[PDB]
Parts: sequence; C-alpha cells; structure tokens
Amino acid sequence: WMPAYACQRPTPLTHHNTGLSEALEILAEAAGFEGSEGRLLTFCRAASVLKALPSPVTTLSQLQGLPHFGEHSSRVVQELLEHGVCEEVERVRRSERYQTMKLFTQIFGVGVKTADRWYREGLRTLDDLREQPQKLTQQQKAGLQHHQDLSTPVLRSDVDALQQVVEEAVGQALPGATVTLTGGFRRGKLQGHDVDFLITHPKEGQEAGLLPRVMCRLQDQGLILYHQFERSFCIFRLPQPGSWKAVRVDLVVAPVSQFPFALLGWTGSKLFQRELRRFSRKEKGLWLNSHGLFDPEQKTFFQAASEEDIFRHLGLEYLPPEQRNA
DNA sequence: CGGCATACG
DNA sequence: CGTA
DNA sequence: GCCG
Ligand SMILES: [Mn+2]
Ligand SMILES: [Mn+2]
Ligand SMILES: [Mn+2]
Ligand SMILES: [Mn+2]
Ligand SMILES: [Mn+2]
Ligand SMILES: [Mn+2]
Ligand SMILES: [Mn+2]
Ligand SMILES: [Mn+2]
Ligand code: NA
Repeated sequence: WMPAYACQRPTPLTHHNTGLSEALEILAEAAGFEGSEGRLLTFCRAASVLKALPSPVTTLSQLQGLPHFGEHSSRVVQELLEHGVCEEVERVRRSERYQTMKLFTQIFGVGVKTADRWYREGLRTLDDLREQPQKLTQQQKAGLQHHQDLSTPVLRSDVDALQQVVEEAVGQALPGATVTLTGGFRRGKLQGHDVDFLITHPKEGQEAGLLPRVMCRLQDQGLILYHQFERSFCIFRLPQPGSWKAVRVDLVVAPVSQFPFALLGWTGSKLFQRELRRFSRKEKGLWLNSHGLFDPEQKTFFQAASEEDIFRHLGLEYLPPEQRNA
C-alpha cells in the first residue's frame, strides 16, 4: 500500500499526474490565503500522493485506499476525470482575491497576513504598493524593487556562476571551509526561483563568525544588493553579459556536527521535511530539526555523519535527494 | 476533539 | 511578522 | 481536510 507519510515513499521530479496534482495545489494555496493551514496541508499531502503513483490515474476507483483522499479531494479528481475541469478550482483561479494574494505573497518580504491586510485595504497591484513606500519594510522594499528579476527562472548556469563567487568568498574568509549546493537544485531541478548554499568547516567551531566575514567579502566585490548570524537571505547582483540581474541566494552556516541535519533540512522538499519531522516525533518519539535529532527521554542528541545515518536512526529507507520531491 | 514541523532574522 |  |  501507499505509505501515509511522504518521507516513506520516493517522489521523483517527473511524475504522471500533473493535471490532478496542480489542481489540488491550487486549493491548498487558496486554503493558505484564507488562513486554513490544516486544509492546506491535506490538499498538499493529497497532491503529493499522486506524484508518487507509478502511472496516470484514469479512473476514480484507483483512488480507493489512498491516504489523504476523502470526500473533497476525491470529488476534485472525479470532476477532472469526467470533465477536464473542476468548478471549484476554476472559481478560485479566476477570483480577484486569489490572483491578488498570489501576486502579493510572491513578493520577498510579504506573507499571507501582510497580503491579506493590503487586500482588505483595497490594494491590488504592485504599483499600488510602490505608491505607499512608507508602509513597506526594508525587506519588502528590496523584494519589490527587484521583483521582475526575482520572477525570472534561475538556471543552472546561474547556479554555477554563483557557486564560484560564493566559494571564492568563503575560501577568503576561512581556509578549508566548504560550500554545498542545497535546495531544489540538489533535488535535480533544472530551474528555480532562488539558490541555496550550506557552508561548514571540518573542524568543529572554526566556522564561528564566518557568515559576516563572507558577507563583507561579497559586498566588497559589489555582489550584494540586499542583505540582513547563521542564515543570510540575500539578493545578489549576478553579472551577465554586458549587464546584471538580481538573484535570491540563501547562505547558511552550520558546524560540522550539525551539517547532515542542515543538509537534509535545506535540501527539502518543504513537504518532505514537514512529513519527516512529523514522522520522527509521532512515530518514533524523536524531535527533528535542521540542527539535530533529539531523544527527549534520554536527553541526548543523535550523532550523524551523513543523511543516511539520519534515515537509519528513524527506521526509514534512505531516499536520495532526487526522490524527495514531495 | 485537536493536530497539523520547527527553526532563525 | 518575515524568512527557510 | 483528513486522521490518530
Ligand atoms: Mn515514473
Ligand atoms: Mn468539503
Ligand atoms: Mn460531473
Ligand atoms: Mn531554494
Ligand atoms: Mn544554530
Ligand atoms: Mn532559498
Ligand atoms: Mn476539530
Ligand atoms: Mn476542518
Ligand atoms: Na513572500
């Protein structure tokens, strides 16, 4: 049978039920915009179950027994199978509320609560926001200023160029420090909206103080448009032929003791990690985050040298990054 | 009924 | 709140 | 919305 947790099954990048999963993900996004985090999670889980199936769902009977499919998710699939369209999904898609909330929450620095307040105030367009600069945080100002570039897919060639400049700054800041590409690109995605790097040093503690030194060296090379510790959510000025474009880059430092946990958490997917943390606590009584895995009865942390160690300690079959696309 | 992942900036 |  |  299909396991109930997304961390118990492989989910490849390319799968066979895109139409159905995308419809469920619209409903999940809309639930989020209305502040229904539980409904969002159900619709996300149901969409993910379809991504893990080996073949297209052709008939409604093939949903029987699948986890996270109840009355509502099943009716969505039913109507898509019967008619090619789901009335509910189309009503959401076309709604002013959905389209504006999607527009605003895709801005760096804006989440659902901020977007909803702006919507209730009657704002509808990016220009509306630019017309009221006093109502913006510095983060939001940077997100709006660079919004067009930040909406342009990041390509592998960009990733490679960014990894070179980050490696150069890291090596200038601390000899022997390493840079690991994480996020969606480590899962095999060919494009993305941002690039994520995890930085460590093989000698425990040597990485203390590292991220401000890296940030100073990147800024002195003119590479930083926006910044500001362990996590830096940056916008880089990435050189292009005769020009440049803004790219979102996340830089994360971890001590080598935490590195496997940070690598696992920052590699994703987001649903995969939520499900893995839920599995850890609810099924094995252990507390997982990007720092470690804690046994609250013995009050001890599990020493891991690899991601494989973490899966093993949780009693899970190991899944490589390209099968974590839940 | 109530949980739903768990951190840092 | 925002970010991941 | 689904489920323990
Ligand atoms: Mn396949
Ligand atoms: Mn319903
Ligand atoms: Mn019908
Ligand atoms: Mn990413
Ligand atoms: Mn820390
Ligand atoms: Mn990122
Ligand atoms: Mn309830
Ligand atoms: Mn409910
Ligand atoms: Na946002």
